[PDB]
Amino acid sequence: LLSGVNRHSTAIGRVWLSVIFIFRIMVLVVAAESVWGDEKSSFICNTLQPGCNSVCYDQFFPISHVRLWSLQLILVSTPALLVAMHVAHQQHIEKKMISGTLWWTYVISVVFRLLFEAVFMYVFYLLYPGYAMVRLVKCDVYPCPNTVDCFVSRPTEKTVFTVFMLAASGICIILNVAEVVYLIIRAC
Amino acid sequence: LLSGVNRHSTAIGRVWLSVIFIFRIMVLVVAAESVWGDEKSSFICNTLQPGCNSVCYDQFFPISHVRLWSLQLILVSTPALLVAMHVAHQQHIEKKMISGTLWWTYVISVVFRLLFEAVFMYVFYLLYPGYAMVRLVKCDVYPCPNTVDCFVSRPTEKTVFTVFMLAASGICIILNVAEVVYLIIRAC
Amino acid sequence: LLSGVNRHSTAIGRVWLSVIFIFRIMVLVVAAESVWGDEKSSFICNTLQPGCNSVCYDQFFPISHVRLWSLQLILVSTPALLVAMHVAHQQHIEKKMISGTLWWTYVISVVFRLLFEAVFMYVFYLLYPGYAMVRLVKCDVYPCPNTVDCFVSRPTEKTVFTVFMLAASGICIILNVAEVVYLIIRAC
Amino acid sequence: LLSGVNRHSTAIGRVWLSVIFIFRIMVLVVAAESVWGDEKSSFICNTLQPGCNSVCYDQFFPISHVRLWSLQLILVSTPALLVAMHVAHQQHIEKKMISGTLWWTYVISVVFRLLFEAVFMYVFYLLYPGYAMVRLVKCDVYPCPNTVDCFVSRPTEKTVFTVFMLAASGICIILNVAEVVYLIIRAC
Amino acid sequence: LLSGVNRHSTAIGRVWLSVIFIFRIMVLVVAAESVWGDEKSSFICNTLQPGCNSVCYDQFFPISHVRLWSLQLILVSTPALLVAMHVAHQQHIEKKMISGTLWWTYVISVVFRLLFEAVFMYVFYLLYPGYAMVRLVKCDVYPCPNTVDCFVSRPTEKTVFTVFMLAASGICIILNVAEVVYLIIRAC
Amino acid sequence: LLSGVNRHSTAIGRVWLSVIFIFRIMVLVVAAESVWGDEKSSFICNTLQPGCNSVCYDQFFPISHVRLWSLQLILVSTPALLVAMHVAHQQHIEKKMISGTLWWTYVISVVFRLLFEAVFMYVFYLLYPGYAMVRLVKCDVYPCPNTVDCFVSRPTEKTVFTVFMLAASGICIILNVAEVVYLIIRAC
Repeated sequence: LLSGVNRHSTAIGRVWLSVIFIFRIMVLVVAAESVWGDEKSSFICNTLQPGCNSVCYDQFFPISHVRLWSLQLILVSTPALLVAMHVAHQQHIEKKMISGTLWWTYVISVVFRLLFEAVFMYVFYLLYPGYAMVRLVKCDVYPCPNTVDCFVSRPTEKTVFTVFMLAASGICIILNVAEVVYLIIRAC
Repeated sequence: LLSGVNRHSTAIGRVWLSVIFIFRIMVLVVAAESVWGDEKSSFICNTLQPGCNSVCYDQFFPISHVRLWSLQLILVSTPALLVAMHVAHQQHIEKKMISGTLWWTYVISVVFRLLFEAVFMYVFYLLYPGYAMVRLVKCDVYPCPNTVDCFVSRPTEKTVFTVFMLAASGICIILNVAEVVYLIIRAC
Repeated sequence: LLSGVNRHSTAIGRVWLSVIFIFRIMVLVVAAESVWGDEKSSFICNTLQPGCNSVCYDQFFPISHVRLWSLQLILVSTPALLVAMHVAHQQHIEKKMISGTLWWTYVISVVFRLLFEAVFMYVFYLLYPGYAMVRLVKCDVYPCPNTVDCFVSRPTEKTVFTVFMLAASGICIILNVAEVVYLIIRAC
Repeated sequence: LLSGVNRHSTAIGRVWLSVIFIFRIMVLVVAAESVWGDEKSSFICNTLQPGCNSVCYDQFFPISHVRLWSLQLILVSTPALLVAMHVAHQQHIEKKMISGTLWWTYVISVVFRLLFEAVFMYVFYLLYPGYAMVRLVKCDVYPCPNTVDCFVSRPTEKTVFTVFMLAASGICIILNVAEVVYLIIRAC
Repeated sequence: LLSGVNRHSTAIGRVWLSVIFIFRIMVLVVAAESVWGDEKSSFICNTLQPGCNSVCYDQFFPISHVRLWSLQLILVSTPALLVAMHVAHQQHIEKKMISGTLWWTYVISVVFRLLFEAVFMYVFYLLYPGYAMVRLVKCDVYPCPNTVDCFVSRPTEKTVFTVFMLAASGICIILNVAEVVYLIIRAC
Repeated sequence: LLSGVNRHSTAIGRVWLSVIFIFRIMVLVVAAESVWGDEKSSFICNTLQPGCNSVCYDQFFPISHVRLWSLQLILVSTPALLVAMHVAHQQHIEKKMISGTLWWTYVISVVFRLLFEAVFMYVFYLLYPGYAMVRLVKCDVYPCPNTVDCFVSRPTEKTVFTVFMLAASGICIILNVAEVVYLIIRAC
C-alpha cells in the first residue's frame, strides 16, 4: 500500500508518513481539475497572430504542476507497493513449501523514496524558480511577433497550492531522513 | 475516521460532531461543481481590454470558497485520522507482544482540530469580509484601464451556501470547546 | 440510514417513508444535471448591455430548485442519521459495560423531520410562487437599461419535476403526521 | 429489487421480467448522454431573433424522451422495492416475536406496475404521436416572428432508440398481463 | 454473467469467448468517448446555410458506430444472463423442495447469441459498406443548397477501431459455430 | 489478473512485472484526459479554409498516443487473463471430477506478451519517428490550399509522457526476455 509497512516500520514511518501521503493525495484530488482544469483554455495572449497562444503556453508551462505532482506521487508510491508485493510473494512461497533480507529491502525502499522526493523537488525548482506565479508573462517565440503579453489564469490559488505541496514534500523528506537515521541507530 | 472516536469520546464528540462533519461534506459535495463550477467562465467585465477578466478575477478571488472549505475539511480530518492510525498501530503492537497516553493524545487532537477550525474561520473572515457577495465589483489593476465594472456569477446562492458553511463551522467550534471542557472536568 | 428505523418504527415509517425518500433521491439524481445543467448558460436576455444576463439570472433565481431540494433532503436525512449514530453508541456502551429514552428520541426525530419538511416547503413557496415556470421574464435591475426580456430554459420540464418533488414532499409530510399520531395513540 | 420476487413469482416473472428490466436500464444508460446529451445545444433555428431557440425547443420537447423513460423506470421499480421492503419488515417482525396476505400484496404490486407501464406508454403516445422524429419543425410562438424553421439533432438515432424502448415496454406489459392471468388461474 | 457457463461449456466457450467479450468491452470503453465524443460538434460543412450541418450528419450517420456496438454487446449478453438467471432459479427451487433441459437451453442460448452476432454484423455492413471512413462527404439534402462538402472528424482512428471490433465479432461468430458443432458431436 | 501468476512465475515475473504494469496503468490514467483531452479542439491551423483543421489533424495524428497505449495495454493483459481463466477452469474441472501443460501454457503466454510489446513498440516507432513532438507542422492536403502551418497543443508534456511510456515498455520487454530465459534455463 501507500507508504507501506513491513513489521519493521517505526512510529514515524507507520503513522506520520501515511498521514502526509493521504493529505497530499486529497489535496491533489481536490485541486487537479478545479484549479488547473482551465489552465490552457483561459490562457490568452494580447495578439492577433493565430497559434501564438498554444506556443506561448507550451513555452511557459513545459509540464503542468498537477501532472508533475502526480508523477512524483506515483514514483514515490512505487517502492512501497513493490516491497508489499515482495512480502506477499515470500509469504506465498513459504506457505507453498529471511528477516535480515526484508530489513535491508525496507531500508533500500526508504532510501529510494527519499531519492525520488529529492529529485522531483529539484526538478520542480529548476523548471519553476520561486514559489509564486505572476499574472503577466512576456513571450517572444515563433510565430508570435517580437514580444507578446500573455496572461495566466488563477496565479494566486496555484501559488497557495504550490506552497502546500512543497511544504508537504519537505515534511516527507525530513521524515524519511529521520526514519533512515532511526533504523541505522537501532540496527547498530 | 472523520471526527474519530477513541473509547474516550463523549456523546457530544461521538454523535454530534460526526453528524456535523457529514453534513458539511454533503453540502460541499452538492455545491462544489453546481454553484462554483462556472465561477471563472461566467465572470465577465465591461471592457474591451484583452486579459482584463482573468486579472480581475484573480484580484477579487485569491482562492475560491469551495477550495478553501475543502482545505479546511482536510486539515480538520487529519488529526482524527492520525489518532486512529496510532490506535491501530498500538493495538497491532500489543497483539504482536497506556490509557493515559491515549487520553492525552485524544485531548491534543481535539485541541488541534479546534485550532484549525479557528484559524480557517479567521482566514475566511480576513479574505472575504462580510457574509454577502455583491453582483458588481470595481477593479483597477493592470492591464485594465482605470476602473472597470466586473460582474460576479450567482452571488445570492453563494451567499446562502457561505452562511450554511459558516454556521456549521461555528457549531463545530462550539462543540469542540464543550468537548475539551467536559474532558477536563471529568478528568479532575 | 435514510428515514432510519429504531425498532419502534411502524409500517408507515419503515416501509413507505423509505420508499418515498428513495424515490425523491432517484428523481433528484436523474434531474440534477440533465434539466438544470444549463440553467445559467442557456439563459439569455434580449439586450446588448454586458453583464445583464448574470444579474438578471441572479435576480430571478436566488437559489436553484435542484440545490434547494438537495439541502432539504440533507436536512431531512440528518435527524435519522443522528438517531442511528446514537443507537450505535448506546449499543457499544452497553457492550462495553433505556427503551423510553429511545422512544422519545425517535419521536423528537420524527417531529424535527416534519418541521424541516414544512419549513422547506414554505421557503419554496415564498421564493417561487406557483408551480409553473414562464418562458419570458421582464427584468429591470442595474446595469440593464429599463426593462429587458430574458428567456428561461426548459420551463415545462422544470415544471413537471417541480410538481413531482412537491407531491413527494407533501406525501412525506402526511406520512410523518400519521406516524406521530399513531405513536401517540399507541403510547396512550 | 427490480421486478422483485416474493417466492410466488413464476418463470415469466422471475426470469424474463428481470432480463427485460436490465435490458431497458442498460439501453437507457448507454443512450442517456450519448444521444440526448446535446439535444438543446445542437438545436438551432433559422432566425435572427434572440431567445427563439429556447422557446421553440420548449414548445416541441415539453419533456425529453430520456427523462420520461427514467421516470417510467423509477415508478415501475417503486412497487417491487416497496414489496421487498414489506417482506423484509415482516420477516424481522416474525424474528422479533400470512401467505395469503403476501400473495395478494404481490398481485396488487404486479397490477400497479402494469398500470404505470400503460399510463406512461399512453402519455408518450399523447406527447409524441408516431414513432419517428423529423429533421425540420415549423414553430410559430412568441417571440419568434411568424413561422421559423428549427432543426432537430440526431432524429434517426433517437427514432431507433424510441423503437427499442417502446418494444421493450410493450413486452413488459404483455408479460405483466400473462403473470396476472397465470396467478389468477393457479389460485382458482 | 457475460458469455456465461452452465457446467456444459467447453474450453472454447468458457476460456476464449469470455476473453473476447472482455476485450470488446474494454475496447468499447476506451473508444466510446475518446474517439466518438466529438463526432457531432467537430463535424462541419462548407456552407453558410443554417441547419445544414445537423441534417448532413444525420444523413451520413443514422446511428453511430459506438452505440451500434453497444446495442450489439447488450443483445449478445442478454441470453447468457437469462440462462444464468434460469439456472439460479432452478437451484433455488430444488433447494426449496433436469440435465437435458439445461443442455438444450444452453444450446439454444448459444444459437441465439450467434444469430444476434450475425444480424448485427449484417446491419453494420448494410449501413456502412466498407471498413474505411473518408474525410470528405458530398451531401445534397434539404435545406442544404445542391451539394455541399462536409468533413468527418478522425476517420483514420475510427477506421482502426472499426477493424478491431469487426475482427473481434468475426472471431466470436467462429467460436460460437465451433461450440455448437462440438456440442452436437459430443451429444451424438 | 494483470501480468498474472501461475505458481510458476519467478521473482522477476511476480514482483517487478506487476509493478511496472500498475505504473503504466496509473500514468495512462493520469495523462489520458489531462494532456490529450484537448488534442483536437486546441489544434488550430493558420488558414481561412473551412474543414482544413480536421483533415490536417487526421493527417498528422492517425491514432492518438493515449489510445495506442490503451490498446497495447489491453492486448498485453489479454494473455494473462486468458491463462488465469484457463487455470480456474482446470481447477473447477478437477473439483467436479497437468503441471507440464500449465508450464507450457505460461511460457507461451509470456512469449505472446513479449511479441505484443515488440509489435506495438515497432508500430509506435513507424507512425511517430523520434521521441519529440514539434510545435509547428506543415500540412499540404486537400482541401487546404498548398501548405498550411498547423500548431500542436502541449508538445513538451506529451514528449515527457511518451518518454515515460517508452521507457516502461522497454523495461517490460527486457523483463519478459529475462523471464523466458530463466524459465528455459530452470527447465533444462
